[PDB]
Amino acid sequence: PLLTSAIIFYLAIGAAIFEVLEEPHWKEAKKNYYTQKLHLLKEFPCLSQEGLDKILQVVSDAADQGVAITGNQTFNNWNWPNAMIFAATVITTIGYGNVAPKTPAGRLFCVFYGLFGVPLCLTWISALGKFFGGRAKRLGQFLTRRGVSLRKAQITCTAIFIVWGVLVHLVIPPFVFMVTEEWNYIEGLYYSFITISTIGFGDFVAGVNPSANYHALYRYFVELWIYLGLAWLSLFVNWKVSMFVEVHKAIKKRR
Amino acid sequence: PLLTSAIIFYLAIGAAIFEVLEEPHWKEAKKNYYTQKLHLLKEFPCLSQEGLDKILQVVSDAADQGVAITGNQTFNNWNWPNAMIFAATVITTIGYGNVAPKTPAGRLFCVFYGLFGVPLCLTWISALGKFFGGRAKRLGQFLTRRGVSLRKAQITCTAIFIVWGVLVHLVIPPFVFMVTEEWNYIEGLYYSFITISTIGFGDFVAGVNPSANYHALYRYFVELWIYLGLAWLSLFVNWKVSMFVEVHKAIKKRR
Ligand SMILES: [K+]
Ligand SMILES: [K+]
Ligand SMILES: [K+]
Ligand SMILES: [K+]
Ligand SMILES: [K+]
Repeated sequence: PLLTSAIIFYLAIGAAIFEVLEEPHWKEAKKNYYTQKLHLLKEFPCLSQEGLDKILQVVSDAADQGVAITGNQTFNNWNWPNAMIFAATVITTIGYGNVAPKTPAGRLFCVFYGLFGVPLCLTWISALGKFFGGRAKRLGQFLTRRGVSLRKAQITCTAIFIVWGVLVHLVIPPFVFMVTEEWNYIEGLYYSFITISTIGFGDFVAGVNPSANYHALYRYFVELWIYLGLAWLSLFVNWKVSMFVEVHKAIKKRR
Repeated sequence: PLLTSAIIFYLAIGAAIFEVLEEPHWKEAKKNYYTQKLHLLKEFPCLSQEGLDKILQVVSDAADQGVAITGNQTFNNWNWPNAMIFAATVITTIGYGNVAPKTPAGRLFCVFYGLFGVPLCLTWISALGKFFGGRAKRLGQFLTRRGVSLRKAQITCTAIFIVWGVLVHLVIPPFVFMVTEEWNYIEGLYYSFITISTIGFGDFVAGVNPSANYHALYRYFVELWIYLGLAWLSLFVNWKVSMFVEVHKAIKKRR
């Protein structure tokens, strides 16, 4: 009852701030959509309203079948490269949703695929995490022996690790995405945080743009960066779990 | 090491089976799209190709800003009811993506909102899990004392727990969704699993349809069911960690 009574208000205030940060933009977007609707109607008096509804229905009929509304459909295709990373988005609980199964045969295969892969992959990432943590800790302790160990040395190593993670996964990438994707900084940072926390809305996906000249290995570099980010996330979350025991001990000292 | 090769083979075979399962349907979908695309121009020779491209462009502008392509647009609105459940999907790492921020001011608020809420919510769910597990094991041990305790009573109680979870979260819900949402069974089961594992593609959301006569509490009942499912998931994953620690020794019994 101590947590729910705070998270209820957390959701309330989140909604209260989102409703004012976003609603003006949504209203102006709807108004512009309807204005351009009527102005396309007046541009083609030859085209009737009840035909515009048919065109809209056709466009929405296959925008949820997989084919993109505009341009070519090479990046949302179902061939080997796209599928090998759709599998990854499935088994890392990210689930962007730009490509998803649309057949009763596949929709049922994806269930067992997730049920058998997600628990496996969440261990592989933890294994990578513990291995890299062992390497970092042995290097740090060797260099601390070459120096002097300190009661605050663990503070130094932990802070170095945390700042390494923050730099590599929230402050450096947005510039790479400014360069190769032509997003501004806020978009790149927002997308990086969304992807790292396995939220994955699916409005910003890296390496999928018909109007782009990506290098042949850009997508796989993105995927590898995502995997390393998830591994560091596992390491830091276990470290913070243990440091929470530490601080719940140290609090009684203050009493 | 040992896990990475298995993961790579898993990704390869998953990509193969997905490509063979989905590619025919995807190809026929886009072929039908292009067929009706030309059929529209056939219906309106008065309409031109470039007019069609401008219409498609205007429509593709909508799906980005958030305004829906067709029909009534109340369920994707940004008022209080939608905003509360959007904050929920943000702080449970589900992230459907049917509604998302589109302003640089909000896109940056969502980052700090997630960073401060997701670690909080992942504890509240663990708290609910541990509390319900305490209550359930308490009742089970009381009723086992009233009867007789057994060396395999853990098997009984744990299997009862697991079947309770599976039933209430993957086998019963699809019928409720058959009734109130008019999906078939495979869609409902797929959606239930993909929501329980915090994947959340965002093609099936329960409670958003302009052509619906939902009851005023349907959406919040769905959200509460989702939260209880996540709590049971926490309980079961902790149980799995414990039983796996157990079997890592129990294997030597077979040796
Ligand atoms: K997730
Ligand atoms: K997710
Ligand atoms: K999504
Ligand atoms: K998602
Ligand atoms: K989506």
